[PDB]
Amino acid sequence: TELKQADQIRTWVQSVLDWLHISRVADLAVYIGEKENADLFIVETAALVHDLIDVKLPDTIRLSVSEVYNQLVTFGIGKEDADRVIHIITKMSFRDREKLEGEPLSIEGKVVQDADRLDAIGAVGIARAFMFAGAKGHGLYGDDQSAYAHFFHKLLRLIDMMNTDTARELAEERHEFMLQYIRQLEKDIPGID
Amino acid sequence: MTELKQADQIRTWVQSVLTDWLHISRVADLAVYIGEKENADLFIVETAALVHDLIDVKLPDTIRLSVSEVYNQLVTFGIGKEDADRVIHIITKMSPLSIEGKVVQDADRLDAIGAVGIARAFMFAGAKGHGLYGDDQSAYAHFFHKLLRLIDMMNTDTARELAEERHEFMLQYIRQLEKDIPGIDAKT
Ligand code: NI
Ligand code: NI
Repeated sequence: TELKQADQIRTWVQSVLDWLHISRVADLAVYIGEKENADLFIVETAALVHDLIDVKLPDTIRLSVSEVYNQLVTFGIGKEDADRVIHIITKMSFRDREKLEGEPLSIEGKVVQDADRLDAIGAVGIARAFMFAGAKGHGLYGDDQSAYAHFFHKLLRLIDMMNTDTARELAEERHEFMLQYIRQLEKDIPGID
Repeated sequence: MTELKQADQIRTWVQSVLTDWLHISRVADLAVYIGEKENADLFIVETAALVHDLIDVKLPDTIRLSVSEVYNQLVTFGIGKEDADRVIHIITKMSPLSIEGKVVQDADRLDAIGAVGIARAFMFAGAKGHGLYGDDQSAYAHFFHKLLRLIDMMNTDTARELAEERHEFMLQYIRQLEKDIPGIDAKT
């Protein structure tokens, strides 16, 4: 029954969307949730739908909290599960959540937040940061909105904001690679700093 | 030196026209470096390096210049007609090739590989609505179709030696992505 529901939710979210990012985060959250003894169905479902309500979305695609909730109930998902998924997605998406350092999140929420931050670092994070700059018309370097300045202002600090022990061990290799990339960039572009 | 003043004059004009500049500035410095090693005419190398994008179809119509427009400005700035002709001949061929043009092309290709080349490919993908991976238009495909071939297309020995270390770092980056995104190669 749970393999059917997860498939229904995966289809529904794919048709709406970006998908590649969310699919990747869903898979990484289930891996961490396994090592962290989290409820795995909760972890996967919330990872698949947490972006659906995000404010950084146009009004044409952005669903409300009630709309997502009712869709889960219509898919057949139980009351305890629905509520817990809603708790995760609301606690991740209020303004300046970062002030509370993922402390109000349950173990399931923590795991979903960690996968999200892991997707923003290493080789994949480097890629996403530069795509974003290209999409928003920002520069490579030499500027406070540039992708280069985003490394020092945000991306290199993320390793110290992980919630779970497994996420912290997974971050070490990714963070190390960013430094090697920055190093290579600094000799590819003499005077970048 | 008259060469120094003339080059400064060109730099200020190009930077003024493009309001990207940062890319063209790197490529000019790298071209001068390669040219010095290869015994090419450095003034021609630097000047061709600075103006060749101005006529490239990439640039928007609100900024892009014709060949004669580039020619007229060079002559107005005091560059001789013999030098102006050589530069024009280089930048039209690029858009076979002389020693000076081979050096400039090599510098262009080098800015497309290594760390800076990884950055530039992903920026372009975001700009045109392309994905990270998944189809023939994505940044990942662009590595395998184009950017990893560039080291076989270097004209000079100097550039080739410089390409070695950049190409290898790029291969380490692909390796890192394959590790962090299991199944990246077959993903739709
Ligand atoms: Ni996200
Ligand atoms: Ni160029």
